[PDB]
Amino acid sequence: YMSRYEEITQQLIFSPKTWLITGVAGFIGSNLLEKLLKLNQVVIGLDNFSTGHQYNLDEVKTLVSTEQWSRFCFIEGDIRDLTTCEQVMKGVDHVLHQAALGSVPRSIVDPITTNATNITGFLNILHAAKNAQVQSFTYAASSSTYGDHPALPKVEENIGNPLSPYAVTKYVNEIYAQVYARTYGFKTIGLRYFNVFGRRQDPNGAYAAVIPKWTAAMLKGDDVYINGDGETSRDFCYIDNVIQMNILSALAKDSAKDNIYNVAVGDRTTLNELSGYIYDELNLIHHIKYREFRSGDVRHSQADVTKAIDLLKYRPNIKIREGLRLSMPWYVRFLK
Amino acid sequence: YMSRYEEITQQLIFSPKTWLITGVAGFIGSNLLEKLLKLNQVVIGLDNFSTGHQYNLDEVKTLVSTEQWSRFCFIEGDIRDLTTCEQVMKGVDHVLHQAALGSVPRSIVDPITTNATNITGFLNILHAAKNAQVQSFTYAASSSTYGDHPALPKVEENIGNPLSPYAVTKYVNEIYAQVYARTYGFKTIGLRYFNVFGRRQDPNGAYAAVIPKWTAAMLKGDDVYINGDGETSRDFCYIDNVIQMNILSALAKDSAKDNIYNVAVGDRTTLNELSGYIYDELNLIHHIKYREFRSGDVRHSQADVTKAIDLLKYRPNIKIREGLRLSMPWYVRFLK
Ligand SMILES: NC(=O)c1ccc[n+]([C@@H]2O[C@H](COP(=O)([O-])OP(=O)(O)OC[C@H]3O[C@@H](n4cnc5c(N)ncnc54)[C@H](O)[C@@H]3O)[C@@H](O)[C@H]2O)c1
Ligand SMILES: NC(=O)c1ccc[n+]([C@@H]2O[C@H](COP(=O)([O-])OP(=O)(O)OC[C@H]3O[C@@H](n4cnc5c(N)ncnc54)[C@H](O)[C@@H]3O)[C@@H](O)[C@H]2O)c1
Repeated sequence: YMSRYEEITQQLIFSPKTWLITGVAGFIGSNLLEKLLKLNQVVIGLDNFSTGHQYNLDEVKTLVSTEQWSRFCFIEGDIRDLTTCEQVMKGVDHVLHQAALGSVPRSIVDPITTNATNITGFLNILHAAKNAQVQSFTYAASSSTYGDHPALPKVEENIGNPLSPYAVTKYVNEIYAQVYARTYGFKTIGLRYFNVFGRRQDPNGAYAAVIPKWTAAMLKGDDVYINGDGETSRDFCYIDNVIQMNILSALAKDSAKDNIYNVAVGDRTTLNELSGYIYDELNLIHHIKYREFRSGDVRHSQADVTKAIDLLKYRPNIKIREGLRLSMPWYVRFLK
Repeated sequence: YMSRYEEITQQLIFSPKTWLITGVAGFIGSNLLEKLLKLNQVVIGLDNFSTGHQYNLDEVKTLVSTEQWSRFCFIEGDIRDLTTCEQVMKGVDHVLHQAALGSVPRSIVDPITTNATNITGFLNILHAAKNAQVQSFTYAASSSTYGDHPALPKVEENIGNPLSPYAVTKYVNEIYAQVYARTYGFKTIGLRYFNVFGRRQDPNGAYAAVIPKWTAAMLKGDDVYINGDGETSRDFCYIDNVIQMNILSALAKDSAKDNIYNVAVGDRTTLNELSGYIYDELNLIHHIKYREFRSGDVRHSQADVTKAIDLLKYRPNIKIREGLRLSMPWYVRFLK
C-alpha cells in the first residue's frame, strides 16, 4: 500500500489543480500526464518533440475519458525560449519539470546543445515558475550526480566529482534550485532518478536505455550486447515509483521542500542478471556478446531511499521483476 | 623582482604568440590588451560592449605604437554565439577568457542574462578552444565560489555552497573546466579573482565596485557611503598582480594546469581603512556616511596565495596602498 500517495491523490481529485508538465511527450512526462488526467487534473503540457513523440500523447488520449482529455492543453514549444516558459506558466499551481536531453554519451558528444537544454531551459522554467508564484516545483535530477563517489548505497548528501557534461548539467539544476530557496524563498524538490523503465520508454535510436534496447533486440532475435564485463550494476526503478514520487513531492509539506531525494527501490541488479529476467518475462509471452565499457559511465549503483521514505512517506512498491512483467506487454504491441 | 614573470615576459618579446582576449574592452581585458601589445604580441579581441567600452580600446591605442596596435584584431561580437567563438579561436595559441557579467546584485535581479553570458558563453569559448587545440586556456573565476565556507584565509580546495546566481555561474565554469580535462584531456587554469582594482575599472553604474565608486565620489564631493560599520574587509588586488597571474598561467607547465588558483595579495583591509587610504592618496594629488549593511554581504575575505606562489612562482608585489597611488592619477584624469 502506497498510503500517503493514495491520500494525496484523493485531495487532488476533490480539489483539482493546474499542473505544468514539461517533457510531456516523453517517457516520464507522458506517464505523469496519464496519471494526472486520471485524477481529473487540469494539465498544461510543453514539449518540442526532440526525443519525445506525438504517438505518446495519442496513446495517453486513448487511455483517459473524453472529459479528462478535454483538460489537457498541449503546447508545442521549447524551454530554451523564456517567453514560451512564461506563457505556459500562467495560472499554473504545480510544476513537474521533466524536459531535458538525457544520456551521458549524448552530453559528451554535444555538450553545447545539452547545456542549452538542460541548464538554460531549466533556469528559464525555474525562473518563470518563481515569478508566477506557483505552489510547488519538482524537477528531474539524476543519479549521475554521484559521479565517482565510491560509497554504496548512495546517500543524497554524499556526492563525488561529476564524470560527464550530463552529470554537470543535472548537478547545476540542483545548485540553482538551492540558490533559489536561499535568495528568493522559492522552495523546490529535485528527484535524483536511478535507471527508470516502463511503458513508453523509447527503444529506438542510438541513446536507448538498456531495458527497452534489449527488449527490442530479443524481440528482433538480434544480438544482445553488454558494454564491458557485465558486472556494472543498477537500481532499476519502474515508472510507477517515479510517478508516486513526483506527486508526493508536489504536495510535500513545506519543510520537506528545498531537498533532493533519491528516486529508486534500493535494490541492485547486474547487467548480467537483467538479461535473464527480460528473456523470461518475454519468453513467457511467446517469442549475448561482450565489449568495451562505455565512456564517462558510472560503475556501480544502488540508492538508499531512506530519506524519501522518512520525509515524504515514499513507499516503493514495484521491483525490477514485476516492473518487467508489467512492461513487456507494452513492448510486444509497440514493436509488432 | 617578479622573476619567473620577468623571464616569461622577456621570452614573449622574443617570440610572439597569438592570444585571444574575451572581454577585451572591459577593465581586466583592456589591461591585458595593454600589457600584451606592449610585449608586441598578436592579440585577437572579442567584446559586445555590454559592460565594456570603446573608450577603453581608444585609450589602449594611445599607449602603444602603430605597429603594436596593428597586431590587434578586434571583433565586436558575443560569446553566446558559438560560430563567433570558433571564428576568433582560429590560429590562437593562448586563451585569456575574461568576458562575463560580474556583480552579485545584477545576478539577483536578472539571473537569466547572467547565466547566458557566464555559463553558455563560457562553455562556447571553452568548447571552441578545445576543438581548436590551443596551447593554453585561462579563465576568470571568482572568490564567490567559496560561498558559505567559513575558512579564512580562503584555500582553493575547500569551498562551500554558492550564495547567488552569479556564484553558481562562476563555480560552473570551474566544474566544466575540470570535466573538460577529464573527458577530452583539455587542461585549463581557473583564476579566482579577489576584488581587483586599477585603471579603467568602471566608476559609473548601479554595480560599480567600491574603490572606483568611492574614488569618483570624493573627486565630486559626493557622499561616500559605508555599507555597515565599516569593519567589513577584503583582499583588494591591484590589476598588475592579475596581469601577472594570467601570463604565468598561459605559459604554465602541464602539471600546473587543471588547477584553480586564488589571485590576490594575502592581506585584509577594512572598509574604514580603505576610505582613509583613498582620501590620503587623492588629496596628495589634490582636491562619509554610515548606513545599513548590504544585505547578504560577505563579512571578511582574504586569499591564501601559497598555491600560486609555489606552483606558478607568483609574486604578489603590489599591495593596496601602492596600488591606490598608481590608480589615483587615472581617475583624476578620467573624471575632471
Ligand atoms: N529515464 C531515466 O532513467 C532518467 C535517469 C536520469 C534522469 N532522467 C531525467 O528524467 C527527465 C525525463 O526523461 P525521460 O527518460 O522521460 O526522457 P525522454 O527523452 O523521454 O523525455 C524528455 C522530454 O523532454 C522533451 N524536451 C527535451 N528538450 C526539450 C526542450 N528544449 N524543450 C521542450 N521539450 C524538450 C523531449 O521532447 C521529451 O519529450 C529528463 O530530465 C531526464 O534527464 C531520466
Ligand atoms: N573586478 C573584480 O574584482 C572581479 C572579481 C571576480 C571576478 N571577475 C571576473 O573577471 C572578468 C573581467 O571582469 P571585469 O572586472 O574586467 O569586468 P568588466 O565588465 O569591466 O569586463 C567584462 C567584459 O566582458 C564583456 N562581455 C560581457 N558579456 C559579453 C558577451 N556575452 N560577449 C562578449 N563580451 C562580453 C563586457 O562588454 C566587458 O568588456 C569577468 O569574468 C569577471 O567576472 C572580476
